[PDB]
Amino acid sequence: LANVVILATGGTIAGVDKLIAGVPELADIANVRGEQVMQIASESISNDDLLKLGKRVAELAESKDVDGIVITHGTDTLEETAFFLNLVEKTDKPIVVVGSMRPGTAMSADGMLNLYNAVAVASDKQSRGKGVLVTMNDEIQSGRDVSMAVNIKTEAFKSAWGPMGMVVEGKSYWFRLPAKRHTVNSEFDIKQISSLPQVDIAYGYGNVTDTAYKALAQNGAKALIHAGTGNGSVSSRVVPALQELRKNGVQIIRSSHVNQGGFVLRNAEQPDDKNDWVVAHDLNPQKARILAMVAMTKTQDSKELQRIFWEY
Amino acid sequence: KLANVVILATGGTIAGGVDKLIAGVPELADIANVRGEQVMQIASESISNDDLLKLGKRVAELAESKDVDGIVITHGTDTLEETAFFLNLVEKTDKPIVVVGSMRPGTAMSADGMLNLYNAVAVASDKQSRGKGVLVTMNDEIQSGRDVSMAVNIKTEAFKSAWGPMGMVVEGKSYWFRLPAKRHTVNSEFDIKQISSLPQVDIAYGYGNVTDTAYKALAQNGAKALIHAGTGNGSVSSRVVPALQELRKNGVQIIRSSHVNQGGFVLRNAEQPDDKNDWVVAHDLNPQKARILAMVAMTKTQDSKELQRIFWEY
Amino acid sequence: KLANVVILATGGTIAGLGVDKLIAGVPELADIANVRGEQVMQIASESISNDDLLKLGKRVAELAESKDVDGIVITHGTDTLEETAFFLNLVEKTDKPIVVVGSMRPGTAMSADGMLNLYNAVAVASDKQSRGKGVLVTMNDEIQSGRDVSMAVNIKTEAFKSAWGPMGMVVEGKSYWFRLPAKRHTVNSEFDIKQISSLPQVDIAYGYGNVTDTAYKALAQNGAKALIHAGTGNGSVSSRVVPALQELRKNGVQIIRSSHVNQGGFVLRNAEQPDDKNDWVVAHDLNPQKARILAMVAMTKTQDSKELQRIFWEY
Amino acid sequence: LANVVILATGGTIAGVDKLIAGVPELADIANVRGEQVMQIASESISNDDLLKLGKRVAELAESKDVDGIVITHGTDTLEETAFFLNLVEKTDKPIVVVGSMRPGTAMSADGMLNLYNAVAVASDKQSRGKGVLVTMNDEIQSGRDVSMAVNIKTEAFKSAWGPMGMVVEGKSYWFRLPAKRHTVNSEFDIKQISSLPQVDIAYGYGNVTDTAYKALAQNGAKALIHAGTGNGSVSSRVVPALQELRKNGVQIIRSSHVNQGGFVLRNAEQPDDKNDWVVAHDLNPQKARILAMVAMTKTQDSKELQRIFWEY
Ligand SMILES: N[C@H](CCC(=O)O)C(=O)O
Ligand SMILES: N[C@H](CCC(=O)O)C(=O)O
Ligand SMILES: N[C@H](CCC(=O)O)C(=O)O
Ligand SMILES: N[C@H](CCC(=O)O)C(=O)O
Repeated sequence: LANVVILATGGTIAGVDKLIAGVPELADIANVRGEQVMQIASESISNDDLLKLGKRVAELAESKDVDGIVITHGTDTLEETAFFLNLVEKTDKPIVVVGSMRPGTAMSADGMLNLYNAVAVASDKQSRGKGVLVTMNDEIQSGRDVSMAVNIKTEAFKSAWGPMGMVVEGKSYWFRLPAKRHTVNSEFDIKQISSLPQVDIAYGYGNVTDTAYKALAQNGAKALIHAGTGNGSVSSRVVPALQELRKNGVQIIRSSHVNQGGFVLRNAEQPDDKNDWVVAHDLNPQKARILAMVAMTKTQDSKELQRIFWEY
Repeated sequence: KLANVVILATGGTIAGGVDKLIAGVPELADIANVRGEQVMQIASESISNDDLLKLGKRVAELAESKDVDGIVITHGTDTLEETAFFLNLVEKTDKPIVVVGSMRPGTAMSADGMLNLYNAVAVASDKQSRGKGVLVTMNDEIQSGRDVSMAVNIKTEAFKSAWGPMGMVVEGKSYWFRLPAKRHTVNSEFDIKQISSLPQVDIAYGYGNVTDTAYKALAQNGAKALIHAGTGNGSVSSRVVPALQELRKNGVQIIRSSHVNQGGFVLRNAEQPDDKNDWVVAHDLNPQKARILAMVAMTKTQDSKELQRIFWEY
Repeated sequence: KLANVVILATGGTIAGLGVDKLIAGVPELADIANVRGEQVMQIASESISNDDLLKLGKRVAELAESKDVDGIVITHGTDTLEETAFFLNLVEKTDKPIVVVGSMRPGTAMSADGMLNLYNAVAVASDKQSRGKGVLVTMNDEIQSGRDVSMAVNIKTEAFKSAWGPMGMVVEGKSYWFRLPAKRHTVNSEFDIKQISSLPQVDIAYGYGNVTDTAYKALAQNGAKALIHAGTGNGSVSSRVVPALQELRKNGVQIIRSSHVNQGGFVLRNAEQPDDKNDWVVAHDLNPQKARILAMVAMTKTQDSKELQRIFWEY
Repeated sequence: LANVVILATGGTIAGVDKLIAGVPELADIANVRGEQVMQIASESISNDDLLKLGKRVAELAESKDVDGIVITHGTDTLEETAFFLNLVEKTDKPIVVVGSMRPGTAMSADGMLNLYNAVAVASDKQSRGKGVLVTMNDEIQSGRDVSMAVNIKTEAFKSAWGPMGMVVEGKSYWFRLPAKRHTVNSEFDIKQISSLPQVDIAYGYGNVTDTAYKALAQNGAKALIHAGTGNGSVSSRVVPALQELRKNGVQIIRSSHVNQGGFVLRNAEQPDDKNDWVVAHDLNPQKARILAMVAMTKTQDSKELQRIFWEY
């Protein structure tokens, strides 16, 4: 039986010793122990909190008493945390992040079976080397590109590229493998990362002005994620500010709020080569912010950052 | 005999000269009597509130003409969904209004704009379109202009609703499967005739480690309402809540939307105490649609309870 | 003052148990309705008969005619829930709410879906916004039309989908509507369970590579009055099958072209087959099992293929 | 430039030299020649057509001067041909199957760009080793589990497990890899198959009887795909007939007409171990028919068939 550690951080899914005893079936599939890393509403997570989790995961992944890791998380920023760990945890021990749409007290609460599934997946040989996984709604989803896409409903977490597998009666069924760099094959490592650069997001829409972009740069943004309309499109009213910001050294990364499929193509809506800007590829704005913040611990070259947005 | 449809051109990839747009689809003559006006020529990502008003006012003039049976607007994809929702709210006409764009220019291999334009004119000329509110006719679908959104990049199936298409248009014929449930057009309390300016409304994104910086800056630079594009069920970071309380007391409306746009909606009092803070939830409306509804609504009211009702009815 | 809701139990994984145990399992039902139960049958829905549908339809009609009933819930196996819901949508001439509900997991399983699905079914059945909307299905916090919801995803609780989207959602017992039905149903239907004592025999044959006329001929030989063709693509028919279907039509068997292309679009008349020349019918957007229900009900009234096609275009 | 061969089989997309003439941009990206292998409406395809195509593909894959192959195909059984090839073609040269939803004479016809993208993917080194691919609507879809899911519209082809990539301006962007056995790692080879076993499909629905199942076996079926309700469920009126056919040597494979996601679970709805039946896992009835025909060229052991249905 695999040794699995549950790291509790908070969220609608939640005292971690109670949490575990509340699912006695876990003892059947793994030797489980729990730790409370933090106790937060995930919409209120800070970069300090994400680093603390990254570090504690890394200490446990190096432990020989540890075969797999489950992180219980609020839904709101689950996808951010999952992508972060996918970039910085250089381990091929399974890492699973899991949450719930309903509290354990509610009628037909989803957390119990989610937590069982997460433990089952974290204890499975098939999970090794696959990168960070999310196990809600009987699905095995990639930590890279899974997002909270539907509110209220238990099927909240979706990817444009589909689920990789399913978990049913504690067994894993795989249909797809990841194509993007992660974990063991990442050039980033939480062991060398003690801090993260400031990165912020501004939204594009009808009649948008340069105000948010300038303010976020004035208050410390080292990169801005542009959550554009369409294919990362930028208002003629905002282009001149982004050019001035890039000249002051702020990276300009074009994402979009067009999140169900496709990607943002370099040089299509804007002259990225000429302006020395970066396209976020298929990554939504929150995900683009996590990859930018991790990438900028290593490089400030816009051409290297574009390679990173195309490989991870 | 044939319906009189006017095509109002605003720009976009579908035109990437209204007379050549129309010459480029000879078959339009089989299905309608068509004429074109260039209202403007823009990239829709650059659209302004003055452009919306100008368009809205032109549409209303044509809707009031006995020589106009239906109206097609050709438009860039990027903010098409915003224009369509705006018109659905302010045009008090049962006459069809159809908004249409394309994902490829007319010169591209397998360009989508010719059939999209034929289908928009067919829908604008069809009796079944009357009273339905504003429609968008891309990818053979009849989508509601209220809740269709550009949800897929690059592909021709770019426009999707959480509540499904209402119908399809094939070989110029409309096939209906659903009807609108929300207030629109003829049953709207809003009227472009009585709107001479729109209040400034801005949007700020919610994410891990977000600060109150954009919220304050946008308010300092004139926003009368802020659309919070929150994580999850419109959730607000405990770091930002005090700023949004101070802004609401300063008179700025706080509307909780989300970046969780494929289905569900934001529930009042669930993630934040809205009643206690005098905030509004945007229900199912994504941030850019919540901005349009806030802007139109605040031409008539600043009562947060009336705003909430309006977000539950439109 | 609470609404009177009756639960008609028929079996399924939601009861994996008497109706009295289903009601006892959700003690919060007492807060939103005066609930009563009746065990109509205890079956696996994959095993349902036409006699079971008729029986359930007549129980629904008597309860809908009762001044002491405000709404009706049917608990049902998932497998043919979509078939029961569409059948009731065609033959029940009541504006009273009729809700069909099931579960993917039994009540003793971890994170079982049944309790909340049954709470929400009763909530919707009790709500005045549900009146006049036709038969509803309330799973996964959704209000789905009984006309065109189908079991589309195995295992997961989001099993039930419509090509035309959910019509609303049910959250904390409250109903939130975003679309209305367009097609004819219930109070504006030309069909009535009160005038139906038997259902014509209707069967389904599948289209695929190398398919032959075998299944079509055997089903007609063993009494089918109509064959639903589950075609490839736009209800396409193999050149190896067309001759047999011409002969079956010539001999009185209606030929209805549906498809196994079930996530969107519909089957277009005269596009893949000359339906006018052949006197055949297209099933529009209806999947094969739904088309069989509509065909069955329609042929209680007409054997005229142009009336059948009008029906497939209006319901 | 890669040498790509286009094999025309018919369909709405379409003689092959006018097909190629129709897309003059093709010469820019590969050296293309056509052959007309057949001219059929794909709804009327036979087992002999599949074998003739599969053999012609295998000869071209062996040739030194062929870098990749495109098949132009009617949409109706495109998903059956694509899967068949994925199972029997032992090459890691790209094979791409492509059709169109509208004829080339129609307003906004999809066939020109679909044919361009197919040739582009067929000429890309990224396509080697990936299995058979389908390239419509700008997507790279797996031949294994892509299915005609939407009528009329150009987004007709979908997979429960999502697109593996996209093709844009002739360039391939990958996000997922296949997990199931295909082409070079398949235990099947078209070189050894002279004719396929007869396999038929019967539909499950309310008030279904054993008639179709009986008539198909009486007329030569060696396996029956049951297109069940739900999780491959079987009516109590049908089970006895299927026990009797299994006893007389006919394989019984439980598929479903629940085709948007999930799969059919062994022993859940029916006692497959006791009955010596097989479940089709996630494969839809027409795909499970292809796999049953191929598997049965090799084995008649139901435990080996179940293994095959779990690995392919
Ligand atoms: N406050 C939200 C609760 C959402 C959830 O976990 O369902 C969080 O921790 O993200
Ligand atoms: N610049 C974009 C082009 C997008 C399009 O129309 O496809 C616009 O006008 O919205
Ligand atoms: N035997 C199946 C059980 C499936 C379920 O209800 O989830 C039926 O009754 O339809
Ligand atoms: N009869 C169909 C035509 C449909 C199409 O290819 O779009 C075929 O050859 O499969």
